Amino acid sequence: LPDLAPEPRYAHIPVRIKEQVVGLLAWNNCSCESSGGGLPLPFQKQVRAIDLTKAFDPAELRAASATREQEFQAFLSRSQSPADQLLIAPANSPLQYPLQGVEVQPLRSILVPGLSLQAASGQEVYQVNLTASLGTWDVAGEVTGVTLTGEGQADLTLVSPGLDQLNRQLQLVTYSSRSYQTNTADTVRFSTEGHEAAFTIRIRHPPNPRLYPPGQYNISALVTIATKTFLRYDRLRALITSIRRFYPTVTVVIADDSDKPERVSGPYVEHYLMPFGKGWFAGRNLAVSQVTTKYVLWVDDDFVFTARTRLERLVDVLERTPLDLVGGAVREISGFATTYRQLLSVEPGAPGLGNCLRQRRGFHHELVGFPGCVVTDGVVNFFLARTDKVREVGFDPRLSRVAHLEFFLDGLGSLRVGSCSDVVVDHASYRYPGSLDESQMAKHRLLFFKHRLQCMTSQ
Amino acid sequence: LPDLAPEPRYAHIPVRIKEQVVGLLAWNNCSCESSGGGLPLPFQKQVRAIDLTKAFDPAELRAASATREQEFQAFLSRSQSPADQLLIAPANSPLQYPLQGVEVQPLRSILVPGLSLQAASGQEVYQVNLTASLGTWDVAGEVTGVTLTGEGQADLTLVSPGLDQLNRQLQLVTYSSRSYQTNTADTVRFSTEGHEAAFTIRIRHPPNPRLYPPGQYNISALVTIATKTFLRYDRLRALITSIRRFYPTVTVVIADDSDKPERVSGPYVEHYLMPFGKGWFAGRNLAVSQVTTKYVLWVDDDFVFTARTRLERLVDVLERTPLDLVGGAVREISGFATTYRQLLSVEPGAPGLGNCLRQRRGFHHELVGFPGCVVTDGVVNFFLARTDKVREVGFDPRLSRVAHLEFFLDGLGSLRVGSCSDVVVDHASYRYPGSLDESQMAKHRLLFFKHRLQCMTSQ
Ligand SMILES: *[C@@H]1O[C@H](CO)[C@@H](O[C@@H]2O[C@H](CO)[C@@H](O[C@@H]3O[C@H](CO)[C@@H](O)[C@H](O)[C@@H]3O)[C@H](O)[C@H]2NC(C)=O)[C@H](O)[C@H]1NC(C)=O
Ligand SMILES: *[C@@H]1O[C@H](CO)[C@@H](O[C@@H]2O[C@H](CO)[C@@H](O[C@@H]3O[C@H](CO)[C@@H](O)[C@H](O)[C@@H]3O)[C@H](O)[C@H]2NC(C)=O)[C@H](O)[C@H]1NC(C)=O
Ligand SMILES: O=c1ccn([C@@H]2O[C@H](COP(=O)(O)OP(=O)(O)O)[C@@H](O)[C@H]2O)c(=O)[nH]1
Ligand SMILES: O=c1ccn([C@@H]2O[C@H](COP(=O)(O)OP(=O)(O)O)[C@@H](O)[C@H]2O)c(=O)[nH]1
Ligand SMILES: [Mn+2]
Ligand SMILES: [Mn+2]
Repeated sequence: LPDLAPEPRYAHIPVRIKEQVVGLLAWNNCSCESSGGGLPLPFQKQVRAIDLTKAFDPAELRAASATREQEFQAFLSRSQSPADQLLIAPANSPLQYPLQGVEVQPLRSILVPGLSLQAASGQEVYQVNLTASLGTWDVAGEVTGVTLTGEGQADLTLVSPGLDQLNRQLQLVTYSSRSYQTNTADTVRFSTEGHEAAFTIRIRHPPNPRLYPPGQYNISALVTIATKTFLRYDRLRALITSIRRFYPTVTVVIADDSDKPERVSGPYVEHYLMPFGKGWFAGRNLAVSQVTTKYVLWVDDDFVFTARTRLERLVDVLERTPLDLVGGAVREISGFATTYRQLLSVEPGAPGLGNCLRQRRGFHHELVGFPGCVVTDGVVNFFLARTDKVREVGFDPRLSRVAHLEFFLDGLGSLRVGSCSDVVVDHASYRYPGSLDESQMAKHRLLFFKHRLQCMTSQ
Repeated sequence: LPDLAPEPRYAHIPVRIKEQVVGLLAWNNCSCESSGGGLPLPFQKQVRAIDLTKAFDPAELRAASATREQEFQAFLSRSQSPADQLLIAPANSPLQYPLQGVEVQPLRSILVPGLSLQAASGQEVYQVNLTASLGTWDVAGEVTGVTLTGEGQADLTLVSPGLDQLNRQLQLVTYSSRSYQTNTADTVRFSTEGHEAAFTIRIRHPPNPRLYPPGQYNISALVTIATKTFLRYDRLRALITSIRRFYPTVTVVIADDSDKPERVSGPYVEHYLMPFGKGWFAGRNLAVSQVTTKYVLWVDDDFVFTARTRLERLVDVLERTPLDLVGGAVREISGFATTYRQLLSVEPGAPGLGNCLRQRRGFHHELVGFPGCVVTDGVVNFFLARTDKVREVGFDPRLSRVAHLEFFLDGLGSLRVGSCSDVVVDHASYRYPGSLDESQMAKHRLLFFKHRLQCMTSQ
């Protein structure tokens, strides 16, 4: 909750609230409301609310809400870092120190930058006390006249009859991580008489750079095409034929959970057979797991490559921008094309209820330098993406049936999504064993749990 | 990199270098050297060096080093943040401000905590300037007598004849992210006459919590067993039989790239058929892509569950500790068991050469509260792990033949690994087509590129 109330220190100062601004803050009170029903108005779009709590019996719901709270608290505990703690720099300290930007790998050692004591010259003695909790301090060299206590310990003191001596000594302080952890931080204390500063040294490994060999744009080397089929071999073969018309050696990975699978083969085609009805997002997951190239192109099995499906153009966007995923446009026989550019946002709910997801059509802004391309949160099922980022988000195998934006919501904030309308694929002009209704309730329960959601509006 | 040379300000101050401490710093000069050959001596362990550069013609090497540098620079550019920049807090400033811990979601708004001006009373006027680059400032409420300039702009000024007024006004300052980005930061300027502070607001989404229903421990709900087989149906059936003796309803996912696949079926078994020789790590990747449970158990197809193979115990470690992956022990028919606890570290090499990997047997420290369990970097191919972390690291499908520790190296720093000797699986007492030596050269070139490695020592 944002606290607008005056501390007693300033209760005597009058303040007129800006409603306009207080409205921008997080009030942790979200809900999901439907558009008034009836005949729709021009310009206005109809908003439909889903109450995810209605996917459970209220008895079950209380159980779910409890176990979900427990799992969330667990999640917090594993994920949160001393570097995420709110630290306020004090005013009017002699203490100069690094506030951010200081990092060491577990069990290694660094010179600490920018440590200094800017006090008054003349004072008989000058002393600074450094405290760590996951490391130890030492000096790269000893300054004549500075006395050190606790070299190679968690607590170091430096004391000097000369201020220039002390400061030069500080320029040489080293920090060492003592115990192995993968990704954490030490909140160190730098102090002198009547003054205290807290700062954080991050203890972590450099990230896996996951560098791919370019091996201009070699599409066969850079891109693998991934799809999932179920009992639609005609569409699938028509797709592969259409791909081969423009890209003869690009790999096509096909996941398939058909009951009696047909043989799918040809040069540069890889067929994966799954247990019957394992599902949609699982085949998506399977297909992506097999990609060896920097990039993966998702297409549905009922799509058809044209001359408008210029993958070079998508490759270009990913090569030249920080995007992770860039969607094309899928065009009907009717000549209408969609980019299905979607915005997803999660809004904070009351404590223990969970959050509210808002989906609405749209985008954030135009992608500078690339006309017809925008940045949004979700796109249609025709996209090129960095294989690694896709795998990193995943196609949750639990979504066995009806699912699309759930990938983009799993990816929310982690995946940098764009959408280009000029790269176009065609959509070609008994299929679900069991209760769709069940699958839907199942999905709602899953989304409720997995994302801590109470409800959602679709728009 | 380390500069120990004095700025002219202190060149006149004598310093005696501590060799033992300067020795702890990164000198960016690593190499990989073999133990002297000849007959081994009883206490020494033999260290073998691989020069990864030798896996290429001088032509190929120059090409790959260039391309690798390019891809690395790209990687840096997409990954690095203003929040990683070194900031030094100045001494003797009246400016109090948040040094870390302040974060807003893209396009959202927060009260900035801890802003104030601790100047002395008695001045005729007090003014502060706030500057942002990816956001704008406003106030939640207006203090009588404080003049605001730039409300809703990147630059805000607060001017006041009263210091208490200014500070109350500061308590109400709000920051708003203006442009949509997924994970970045704004470095703000807080300023008053003759004084400047820099601090960073992180602009990012809260992470996907990825909560699992628990469903003591329901192993069928929590754990899926994953394996990969190739023409070893007898071992595989022996494995499934052995599992079913202790765990009748735990799902077993089997990836299989046999040329002539046999039927593998029975309750709770899922068989995945792959193109012949698609490979080792790919089947591993495939199997994990199909796991729907919080946890996955990796077992080789030649393993055999006994009464020692008590998964509850592994489940327990992951439920009660921040580990992501916990390896068991694999016992030979000879009665010897291995946990294959491995340490991997990357050491900085000279500019443009790449880094050195050191693998050595060992662990970091004992896992407090769990006798016989340790924290290490790599383990044997019997382990329970959080599915999501396994998928996040990946079994690179390019490792089609011989690979094991490459998963742990891909995960290095990202995966919290442990190993318990008391959970024990038996190893039972038609090889891949192609050239081993080719695969090995291939893998060397891959590791050279992928991980920016020049060389490695095995120990
Ligand atoms: C663009 O990338 C593709 C894919 O990486 C390159 O094609 C691949 O090139 C290698 C040779 O550099 C081929 O390997 C050869 O395979 C045959 C067996 O098929 C074997 O007899 C040879 O000894 C050799 O290993 C590989 O087959 C080939 N793959 C494809 C998709 O055809 C391609 O050269 C790159 N450049 C351009 C400009 O296309
Ligand atoms: C431990 O976790 C497993 C997870 O599979 C639990 O078993 C599963 O429980 C669900 C819900 O009760 C069963 O669903 C039902 O299946 C029948 C058909 O088999 C169907 O008619 C119902 O509409 C419903 O979908 C699911 O089959 C079952 N899976 C099995 C038996 O392996 C198991 O109950 C948990 N154990 C305990 C004691 O908590
Ligand atoms: O098993 C599937 C196949 C597709 N889709 C989604 O539905 C779209 C396809 O819609 P269409 O009306 O073309 O149905 P189709 O007959 O092509 O499956 C895809 O883009 C997916 O996002 C789904 O949820 N499950
Ligand atoms: O296709 C494969 C199968 C296994 N392994 C690795 O080799 C070990 C198995 O060694 P073993 O001597 O038991 O050989 P196996 O005949 O069991 O494959 C595993 O634990 C894996 O890490 C591999 O590199 N490639
Ligand atoms: Mn369709
Ligand atoms: Mn074996």
